[PDB]
Amino acid sequence: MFTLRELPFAKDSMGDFLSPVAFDFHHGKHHQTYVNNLNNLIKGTDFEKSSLFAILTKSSGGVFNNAAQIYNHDFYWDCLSPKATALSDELKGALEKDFGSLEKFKEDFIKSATTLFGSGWNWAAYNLDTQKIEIIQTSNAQTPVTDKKVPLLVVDVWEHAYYIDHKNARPVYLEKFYGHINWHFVSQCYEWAKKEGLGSVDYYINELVH
Amino acid sequence: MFTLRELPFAKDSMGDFLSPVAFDFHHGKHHQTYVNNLNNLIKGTDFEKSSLFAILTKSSGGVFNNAAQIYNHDFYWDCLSPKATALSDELKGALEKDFGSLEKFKEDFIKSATTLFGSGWNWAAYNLDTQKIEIIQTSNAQTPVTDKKVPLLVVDVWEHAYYIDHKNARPVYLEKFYGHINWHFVSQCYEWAKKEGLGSVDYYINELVHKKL
Ligand SMILES: [Fe+3]
Ligand SMILES: [Fe+3]
Repeated sequence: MFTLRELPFAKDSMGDFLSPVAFDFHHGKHHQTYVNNLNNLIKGTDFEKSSLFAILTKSSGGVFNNAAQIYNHDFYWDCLSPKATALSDELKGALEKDFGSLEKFKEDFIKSATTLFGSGWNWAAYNLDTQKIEIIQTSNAQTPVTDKKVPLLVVDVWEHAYYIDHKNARPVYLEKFYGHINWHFVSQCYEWAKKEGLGSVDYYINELVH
Repeated sequence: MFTLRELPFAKDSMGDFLSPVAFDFHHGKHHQTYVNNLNNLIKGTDFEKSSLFAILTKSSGGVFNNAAQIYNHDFYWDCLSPKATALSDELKGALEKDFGSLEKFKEDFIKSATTLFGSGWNWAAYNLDTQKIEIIQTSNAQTPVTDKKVPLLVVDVWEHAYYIDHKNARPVYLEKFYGHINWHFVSQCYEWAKKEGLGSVDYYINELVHKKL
């Protein structure tokens, strides 16, 4: 049984992007609800004492939906920062190699998050076999982790993530999101994806959050 | 070449269920956008001069997403009424038969609409082979029509359909929706589903909603 993580920044620290109320609802209610739903669903089952990483990579159905949503949001929050941070030279190099330039990566990342139809998530994930960074869009609760890929960056595109401050204007929301990307954290994720592979995710969930 | 349908009621007629602003965005922007997207996507293609029913039942990809979303919303708007209207004796009989009672149908319909995960629609559709009314949930833009079934009632559960007035409280939104069901329209759909089958859908789209001028 898990507990909702603390937001890694103050609710009023990103006024050009999300408002305190947006956070109250997204984190305080939606995220909270996924935590409570998982706890209630695993009670008396094979996962009642399993780690989130365990449940995430092994479960399915509702248990998965909730487990994954808890992970996706936790990851999403860490991808955000009040103030801009710099990219590690390795991440920068990797992005320019796999995308041509940082500007092209942005363009590709945003366009992909713009066209994702219905509820979902838009990721930048490290492929272990290809050793390349891919821009992947997943629907509803899915996450690249179940495809053996390591999340480096993600933006929530479920409408509840931006309707309060932006209504239907997802593009504006995306542009504001990009400006607040916690490159420092994206850099960490990359470095460890290369060193521990999918194991870095395990560590993240268990040693960095839950 | 399509144009956004007129809302079948006043934007301020839906009490605490849907507010005028909610309508400005849902109909005025989301629905409007699917119309504009489809028009732009078919320009210069095989579907350029096709009817919505045609495109809806034959296309796929983005063309389908937009085509279906146009239909789904059109249908959704007609399922709403400033005040709940009456059920035809046939529809009532049919619902009691396939669900036990109206109250049980409500219970089942609402529960199915409540658990549908992610974006989607919650329908009550007539099965032509079984001649039974089924409660079906579809994801994103899908609609029973592609499974040869006739929509009788639907509720939009994409979050944009209720976030403005209800935020995350889909259940409250669903309970309010139910109180505004245009049974008169649901009855029409049923009668014609039995008489013209999937053809009633064709007529609905081409003849009474998107009649070119
Ligand atoms: Fe979310
Ligand atoms: Fe809608």
